[PDB]
Amino acid sequence: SIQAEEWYFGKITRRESERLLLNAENPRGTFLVRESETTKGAYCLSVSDFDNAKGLNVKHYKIRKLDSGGFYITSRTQFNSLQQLVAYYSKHADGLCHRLTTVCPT
Ligand SMILES: O=C(O)[C@@H](c1ccccc1)S(=O)(=O)O
Repeated sequence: SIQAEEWYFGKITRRESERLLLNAENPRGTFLVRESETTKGAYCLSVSDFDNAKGLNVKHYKIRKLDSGGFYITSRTQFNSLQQLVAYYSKHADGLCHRLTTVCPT
């Protein structure tokens, strides 16, 4: 049950995810998973980042889910569940702006 996950914010917009993530108290990797605004069957991983050039900022990554079962941001790296995907990216930055750290406070 992905709806049961505390990091799943459901039906919130890209702008709302940015409002939540752009809080100065959020360290790099603060994140949430929400519905994609324009891709049916897809989710979006929103993550906070911070650097001396941009300061506090937010990146969004589309998560695809196959009818064949797999979940992925890049098709070369798939998972059997969204929970497994989140756990993997909490340990590996790979192409993300930062590894996933803490769930975005509301
Ligand atoms: O449509 C989407 O899933 C989202 C998205 C994610 C990354 C890039 C473009 C669009 S959005 O919900 O932020 O627009």
